[PDB]
Amino acid sequence: VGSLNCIVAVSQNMGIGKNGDLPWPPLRNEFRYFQRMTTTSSVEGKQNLVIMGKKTWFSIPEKNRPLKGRINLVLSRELKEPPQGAHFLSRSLDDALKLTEQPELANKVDMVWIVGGSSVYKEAMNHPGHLKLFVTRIMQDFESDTFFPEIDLEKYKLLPEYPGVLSDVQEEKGIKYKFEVYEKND
Ligand SMILES: NC(=O)C1=CN([C@@H]2O[C@H](COP(=O)(O)OP(=O)(O)OC[C@H]3O[C@@H](n4cnc5c(N)ncnc54)[C@H](OP(=O)(O)O)[C@@H]3O)[C@@H](O)[C@H]2O)C=CC1
Ligand SMILES: CCc1nc(N)nc(N)c1C#CCc1cc(OC)cc(-c2ccncc2)c1
Repeated sequence: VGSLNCIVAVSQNMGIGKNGDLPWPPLRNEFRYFQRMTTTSSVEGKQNLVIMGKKTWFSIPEKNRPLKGRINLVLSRELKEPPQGAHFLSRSLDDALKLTEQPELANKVDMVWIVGGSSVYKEAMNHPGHLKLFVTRIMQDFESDTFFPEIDLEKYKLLPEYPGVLSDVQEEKGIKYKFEVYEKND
């Protein structure tokens, strides 16, 4: 088990979701960025683990579940078994991380990526240890019903650059955004 990372795309009004969908129209390269960041393992024979909440899970198009090339884990207290397509389910982020140490996952998992939503993000951000936040700042306001918790700038440092990540402004569909990487080690 390697790094603990969160990854999120967030609007200017701190929005991340709207009606079980993204607040903004599809941004192809933001998507490609998400896919390549979450899928790419730094170790041969190992896959990355994606941890998501139930709503995030069901917001993903059925034909794209589970997230290809990655081990999918769903967080929920109501579900009695992993949803169709998933094989792992945990009552909390802490339980999931503890699960990553058991033999069934211990030697198969490289990086751990939290991919939403709000309360998963919260729990992760407040979790102790080396944590990295990959935050796409979408430089525009969008109507949202789900929100990204504010980053404690007394715990986190904003990195000026991160390896493999471009720090310049991106633009698709008339929408400008930027890749940021925050870090804490406690
Ligand atoms: N822009 C972005 O980077 C992303 C956007 N989104 C968007 O956000 C919306 C979904 O996010 P959101 O509304 O926050 O929903 P979530 O994905 O967080 O799902 C909420 C449910 O997940 C379970 N859950 C969540 N957090 C925890 C936790 N910490 N411990 C245990 N269980 C937990 C609970 O289920 P239960 O009731 O069973 O206990 C809860 O009811 C979608 O519209 C999606 O498109 C999502 C991720 C990323
Ligand atoms: C690309 C956004 C995104 N960007 C970033 N920087 N971090 C994130 N955590 C997410 C996210 C998310 C959650 C999410 C929502 C979603 O709504 C239809 C679709 C997918 C998805 C669809 C098809 N293949 C894979 C994933 C994923």
